[PDB]
Amino acid sequence: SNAMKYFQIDELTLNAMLRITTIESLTPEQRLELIKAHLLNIKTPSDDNEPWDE
Amino acid sequence: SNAMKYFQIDELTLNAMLRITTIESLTPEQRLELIKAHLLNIKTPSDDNEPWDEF
Amino acid sequence: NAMKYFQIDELTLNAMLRITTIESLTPEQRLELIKAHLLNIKTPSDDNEPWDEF
Amino acid sequence: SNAMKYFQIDELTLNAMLRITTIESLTPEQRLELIKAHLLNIKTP
Amino acid sequence: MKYFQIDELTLNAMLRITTIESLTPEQRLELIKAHLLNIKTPSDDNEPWDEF
Amino acid sequence: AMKYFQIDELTLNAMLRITTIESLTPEQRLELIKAHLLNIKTPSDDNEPWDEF
Repeated sequence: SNAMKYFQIDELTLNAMLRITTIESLTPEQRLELIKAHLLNIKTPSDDNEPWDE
Repeated sequence: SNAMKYFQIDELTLNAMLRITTIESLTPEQRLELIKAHLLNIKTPSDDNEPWDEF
Repeated sequence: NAMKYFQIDELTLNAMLRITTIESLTPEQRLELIKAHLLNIKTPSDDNEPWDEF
Repeated sequence: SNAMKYFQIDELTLNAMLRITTIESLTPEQRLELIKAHLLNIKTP
Repeated sequence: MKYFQIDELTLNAMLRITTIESLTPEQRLELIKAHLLNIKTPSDDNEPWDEF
Repeated sequence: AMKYFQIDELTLNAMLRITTIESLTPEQRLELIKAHLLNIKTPSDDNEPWDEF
Protein backbone atom coordinates (compact mmCIF):
# COMPACT_ATOMS: atom_id res chain seq x y z
CA SER A 1 0.00 0.00 0.00
CA ASN A 2 0.94 3.62 -0.68
CA ALA A 3 -0.78 4.63 2.59
CA MET A 4 -0.04 4.58 6.31
CA LYS A 5 -1.47 6.20 9.47
CA TYR A 6 0.86 8.31 11.61
CA PHE A 7 0.65 9.64 15.12
CA GLN A 8 2.48 12.61 16.57
CA ILE A 9 4.65 12.49 19.72
CA ASP A 10 5.92 15.76 21.22
CA GLU A 11 9.59 15.89 22.22
CA LEU A 12 8.76 16.14 25.95
CA THR A 13 6.67 12.96 25.76
CA LEU A 14 9.29 11.02 23.79
CA ASN A 15 11.95 12.04 26.31
CA ALA A 16 9.67 11.23 29.25
CA MET A 17 9.08 7.72 27.91
CA LEU A 18 12.81 7.19 27.42
CA ARG A 19 13.41 8.27 31.03
CA ILE A 20 10.59 6.05 32.37
CA THR A 21 12.34 2.96 31.01
CA THR A 22 15.14 3.32 33.60
CA ILE A 23 13.42 5.00 36.59
CA GLU A 24 14.76 2.85 39.38
CA SER A 25 12.07 3.68 41.95
CA LEU A 26 9.48 1.85 39.84
CA THR A 27 9.31 -1.89 39.25
CA PRO A 28 9.72 -2.87 35.58
CA GLU A 29 6.08 -3.73 35.35
CA GLN A 30 5.16 -0.31 36.80
CA ARG A 31 7.38 1.27 34.13
CA LEU A 32 5.61 -0.73 31.40
CA GLU A 33 2.21 0.34 32.74
CA LEU A 34 3.21 4.03 32.52
CA ILE A 35 4.66 3.48 29.01
CA LYS A 36 1.43 1.78 27.88
CA ALA A 37 -0.55 4.67 29.31
CA HIS A 38 1.48 7.13 27.24
CA LEU A 39 1.21 5.06 24.08
CA LEU A 40 -2.56 4.83 24.51
CA ASN A 41 -2.74 8.61 24.96
CA ILE A 42 -0.80 8.99 21.71
CA LYS A 43 -3.27 6.65 20.02
CA THR A 44 -6.33 8.52 21.47
CA PRO A 45 -5.04 12.02 22.29
CA SER A 46 -8.23 13.33 23.94
CA ASP A 47 -7.79 10.95 26.90
CA ASP A 48 -7.39 13.22 29.95
CA ASN A 49 -7.44 10.62 32.77
CA GLU A 50 -3.72 9.95 32.93
CA PRO A 51 -1.56 9.82 36.08
CA TRP A 52 0.27 12.92 34.89
CA ASP A 53 -3.05 14.70 34.03
CA GLU A 54 -3.88 15.35 37.66
CA SER B 1 7.16 32.99 17.36
CA ASN B 2 7.46 29.95 19.63
CA ALA B 3 8.14 26.61 17.97
CA MET B 4 7.82 22.99 19.15
CA LYS B 5 9.44 19.79 17.85
CA TYR B 6 7.38 16.69 17.29
CA PHE B 7 8.09 13.22 15.99
CA GLN B 8 5.85 11.11 13.81
CA ILE B 9 5.28 7.41 14.55
CA ASP B 10 3.62 5.05 12.09
CA GLU B 11 0.66 3.03 13.30
CA LEU B 12 2.45 -0.28 12.87
CA THR B 13 5.27 0.81 15.17
CA LEU B 14 2.90 2.31 17.73
CA ASN B 15 0.83 -0.88 17.82
CA ALA B 16 3.96 -3.00 18.03
CA MET B 17 5.10 -1.05 21.06
CA LEU B 18 1.64 -1.43 22.65
CA ARG B 19 1.80 -5.16 22.07
CA ILE B 20 5.35 -5.38 23.43
CA THR B 21 4.26 -3.98 26.80
CA THR B 22 2.19 -7.12 27.45
CA ILE B 23 4.00 -9.90 25.54
CA GLU B 24 3.93 -12.70 28.11
CA SER B 25 7.02 -14.59 26.93
CA LEU B 26 9.38 -11.65 27.34
CA THR B 27 10.26 -10.53 30.85
CA PRO B 28 9.32 -6.98 31.87
CA GLU B 29 12.94 -5.96 31.64
CA GLN B 30 13.30 -7.38 28.13
CA ARG B 31 10.11 -5.61 27.08
CA LEU B 32 11.51 -2.34 28.39
CA GLU B 33 14.75 -2.83 26.43
CA LEU B 34 12.75 -3.43 23.24
CA ILE B 35 10.58 -0.39 24.01
CA LYS B 36 13.73 1.67 24.61
CA ALA B 37 15.23 0.58 21.29
CA HIS B 38 12.09 1.66 19.43
CA LEU B 39 12.04 5.00 21.26
CA LEU B 40 15.72 5.64 20.54
CA ASN B 41 15.08 4.75 16.88
CA ILE B 42 12.45 7.49 16.71
CA LYS B 43 14.67 10.03 18.57
CA THR B 44 17.96 9.36 16.72
CA PRO B 45 18.55 11.11 13.44
CA SER B 46 17.73 8.53 10.74
CA ASP B 47 20.11 9.78 8.25
CA ASP B 48 23.01 12.09 8.60
CA ASN B 49 25.74 9.92 7.53
CA GLU B 50 29.12 8.62 8.56
CA PRO B 51 31.95 10.16 6.44
CA TRP B 52 34.67 7.69 7.66
CA ASP B 53 37.56 10.10 6.99
CA GLU B 54 37.70 11.18 10.64
CA PHE B 55 39.14 7.80 11.59
CA ASN C 1 13.86 13.60 11.94
CA ALA C 2 11.71 16.09 13.82
CA MET C 3 8.94 18.15 12.35
CA LYS C 4 7.65 21.40 13.78
CA TYR C 5 4.69 23.32 14.89
CA PHE C 6 4.39 27.04 15.57
CA GLN C 7 2.54 28.38 18.62
CA ILE C 8 0.30 31.41 17.83
CA ASP C 9 -1.04 33.25 20.84
CA GLU C 10 -4.65 34.33 20.64
CA LEU C 11 -3.87 38.03 20.30
CA THR C 12 -1.64 37.41 17.30
CA LEU C 13 -4.34 35.37 15.60
CA ASN C 14 -7.02 37.94 16.38
CA ALA C 15 -4.81 40.73 14.96
CA MET C 16 -4.58 38.94 11.63
CA LEU C 17 -8.36 38.42 11.63
CA ARG C 18 -8.92 42.12 12.30
CA ILE C 19 -6.64 43.11 9.41
CA THR C 20 -8.83 41.12 7.00
CA THR C 21 -11.78 43.43 7.70
CA ILE C 22 -10.13 46.88 7.38
CA GLU C 23 -12.06 48.12 4.32
CA SER C 24 -9.95 51.22 3.66
CA LEU C 25 -6.97 49.01 2.82
CA THR C 26 -7.26 47.25 -0.52
CA PRO C 27 -7.56 43.45 -0.35
CA GLU C 28 -4.02 43.21 -1.75
CA GLN C 29 -2.77 45.50 1.04
CA ARG C 30 -4.45 43.33 3.62
CA LEU C 31 -2.96 40.19 2.06
CA GLU C 32 0.52 41.73 2.15
CA LEU C 33 0.13 42.65 5.83
CA ILE C 34 -1.10 39.12 6.69
CA LYS C 35 1.75 37.63 4.67
CA ALA C 36 4.20 39.69 6.74
CA HIS C 37 2.58 38.47 9.99
CA LEU C 38 2.71 34.80 8.77
CA LEU C 39 6.40 35.19 7.86
CA ASN C 40 7.13 36.51 11.35
CA ILE C 41 5.43 33.46 12.96
CA LYS C 42 7.82 31.23 11.07
CA THR C 43 10.94 33.00 12.46
CA PRO C 44 12.42 32.43 15.94
CA SER C 45 13.85 35.04 18.24
CA ASP C 46 16.07 32.73 20.32
CA ASP C 47 17.59 35.66 22.25
CA ASN C 48 18.40 33.51 25.30
CA GLU C 49 21.68 33.64 27.17
CA PRO C 50 23.79 30.59 26.24
CA TRP C 51 24.27 28.63 29.50
CA ASP C 52 26.00 25.28 29.00
CA GLU C 53 25.79 24.24 32.68
CA PHE C 54 24.91 25.57 36.12
CA SER D 1 -4.05 34.40 34.99
CA ASN D 2 -0.39 33.91 34.41
CA ALA D 3 -1.66 31.46 31.74
CA MET D 4 -2.03 32.19 28.00
CA LYS D 5 -4.03 30.49 25.24
CA TYR D 6 -2.03 29.31 22.21
CA PHE D 7 -2.89 27.76 18.88
CA GLN D 8 -0.58 25.22 17.26
CA ILE D 9 -0.14 25.34 13.50
CA ASP D 10 2.04 22.90 11.60
CA GLU D 11 4.56 24.25 9.11
CA LEU D 12 2.67 22.89 6.10
CA THR D 13 -0.48 24.79 7.14
CA LEU D 14 1.49 28.01 7.57
CA ASN D 15 3.20 27.56 4.22
CA ALA D 16 -0.11 26.81 2.51
CA MET D 17 -1.49 30.14 3.66
CA LEU D 18 1.67 31.90 2.42
CA ARG D 19 1.21 30.33 -0.99
CA ILE D 20 -2.43 31.39 -1.25
CA THR D 21 -1.33 35.02 -1.14
CA THR D 22 0.31 34.77 -4.60
CA ILE D 23 -2.27 32.68 -6.53
CA GLU D 24 -2.60 35.32 -9.21
CA SER D 25 -5.53 33.71 -11.05
CA LEU D 26 -7.77 34.50 -8.03
CA THR D 27 -8.75 38.07 -7.35
CA PRO D 28 -7.13 39.74 -4.30
CA GLU D 29 -10.53 39.59 -2.58
CA GLN D 30 -10.76 35.83 -3.25
CA ARG D 31 -7.32 35.17 -1.80
CA LEU D 32 -8.09 37.35 1.22
CA GLU D 33 -11.34 35.49 1.87
CA LEU D 34 -9.60 32.10 1.55
CA ILE D 35 -6.93 33.17 4.03
CA LYS D 36 -9.60 34.48 6.42
CA ALA D 37 -11.40 31.13 6.27
CA HIS D 38 -8.14 29.31 7.13
CA LEU D 39 -7.46 31.72 10.06
CA LEU D 40 -10.97 31.22 11.39
CA ASN D 41 -10.52 27.42 11.17
CA ILE D 42 -7.43 27.77 13.39
CA LYS D 43 -9.37 29.85 15.95
CA THR D 44 -12.38 27.51 16.06
CA PRO D 45 -11.66 24.27 14.21
CA MET E 1 -2.66 24.65 24.48
CA LYS E 2 -2.17 26.41 27.80
CA TYR E 3 1.13 28.06 28.71
CA PHE E 4 2.22 30.08 31.72
CA GLN E 5 4.50 33.13 31.56
CA ILE E 6 7.45 33.47 33.92
CA ASP E 7 8.90 36.98 34.25
CA GLU E 8 12.72 37.14 34.08
CA LEU E 9 12.83 38.57 37.64
CA THR E 10 11.09 35.45 38.97
CA LEU E 11 13.20 33.09 36.83
CA ASN E 12 16.43 34.74 37.94
CA ALA E 13 15.28 34.63 41.60
CA MET E 14 14.63 30.90 41.32
CA LEU E 15 18.04 30.32 39.70
CA ARG E 16 19.70 32.40 42.40
CA ILE E 17 17.87 30.52 45.18
CA THR E 18 19.38 27.26 44.04
CA THR E 19 22.91 28.62 44.70
CA ILE E 20 22.43 29.85 48.32
CA GLU E 21 24.45 27.23 50.20
CA SER E 22 23.67 28.68 53.65
CA LEU E 23 20.05 27.63 53.14
CA THR E 24 19.32 23.93 53.29
CA PRO E 25 18.29 22.08 50.09
CA GLU E 26 14.77 21.75 51.50
CA GLN E 27 14.54 25.52 52.22
CA ARG E 28 15.71 26.30 48.68
CA LEU E 29 13.18 23.80 47.29
CA GLU E 30 10.36 25.30 49.36
CA LEU E 31 11.23 28.84 48.22
CA ILE E 32 11.29 27.67 44.60
CA LYS E 33 7.98 25.85 45.09
CA ALA E 34 6.41 29.06 46.39
CA HIS E 35 7.50 30.92 43.22
CA LEU E 36 6.19 28.11 40.99
CA LEU E 37 2.86 28.09 42.82
CA ASN E 38 2.70 31.88 42.38
CA ILE E 39 3.16 31.47 38.62
CA LYS E 40 0.52 28.74 38.48
CA THR E 41 -2.22 30.23 40.69
CA PRO E 42 -4.81 30.60 39.46
CA SER E 43 -4.42 28.48 36.36
CA ASP E 44 -7.78 29.89 35.20
CA ASP E 45 -9.27 33.03 36.79
CA ASN E 46 -12.72 31.54 36.25
CA GLU E 47 -11.66 28.27 37.96
CA PRO E 48 -9.61 29.53 40.94
CA TRP E 49 -9.92 26.33 42.94
CA ASP E 50 -6.20 26.13 43.73
CA GLU E 51 -6.84 29.10 46.05
CA PHE E 52 -8.87 27.70 49.00
CA ALA F 1 9.98 46.35 29.63
CA MET F 2 10.39 42.77 30.91
CA LYS F 3 11.28 39.48 29.38
CA TYR F 4 8.85 36.60 29.91
CA PHE F 5 9.43 32.90 29.38
CA GLN F 6 6.79 30.35 28.45
CA ILE F 7 6.37 27.08 30.31
CA ASP F 8 3.81 24.41 29.51
CA GLU F 9 1.38 23.37 32.23
CA LEU F 10 2.63 19.78 32.44
CA THR F 11 6.24 20.82 33.02
CA LEU F 12 5.23 23.38 35.63
CA ASN F 13 3.12 20.77 37.46
CA ALA F 14 6.01 18.27 37.28
CA MET F 15 8.47 20.81 38.74
CA LEU F 16 6.02 21.44 41.63
CA ARG F 17 5.94 17.70 42.39
CA ILE F 18 9.69 17.25 41.87
CA THR F 19 10.35 19.65 44.72
CA THR F 20 9.05 17.10 47.21
CA ILE F 21 9.27 13.61 45.67
CA GLU F 22 10.59 11.18 48.25
CA SER F 23 12.40 8.92 45.80
CA LEU F 24 15.14 11.57 45.20
CA THR F 25 17.45 13.06 47.81
CA PRO F 26 16.94 16.79 48.46
CA GLU F 27 20.12 17.55 46.52
CA GLN F 28 18.85 15.44 43.63
CA ARG F 29 15.55 17.27 43.66
CA LEU F 30 17.44 20.60 43.57
CA GLU F 31 19.62 19.37 40.72
CA LEU F 32 16.59 18.32 38.67
CA ILE F 33 14.87 21.64 39.42
CA LYS F 34 18.04 23.48 38.35
CA ALA F 35 18.12 21.52 35.08
CA HIS F 36 14.52 22.58 34.41
CA LEU F 37 15.25 26.24 35.24
CA LEU F 38 18.29 26.07 32.94
CA ASN F 39 16.06 24.86 30.06
CA ILE F 40 13.59 27.71 30.63
CA LYS F 41 16.43 30.27 30.52
CA THR F 42 18.34 28.52 27.67
CA PRO F 43 16.32 25.83 25.81
CA SER F 44 18.26 22.73 24.72
CA ASP F 45 15.69 20.32 23.16
CA ASP F 46 14.79 19.22 26.70
CA ASN F 47 18.23 17.88 27.51
CA GLU F 48 18.86 16.96 31.12
CA PRO F 49 22.13 15.84 32.69
CA TRP F 50 20.96 12.35 33.64
CA ASP F 51 19.72 11.51 30.13
CA GLU F 52 21.26 8.71 28.14
CA PHE F 53 19.86 10.15 24.83
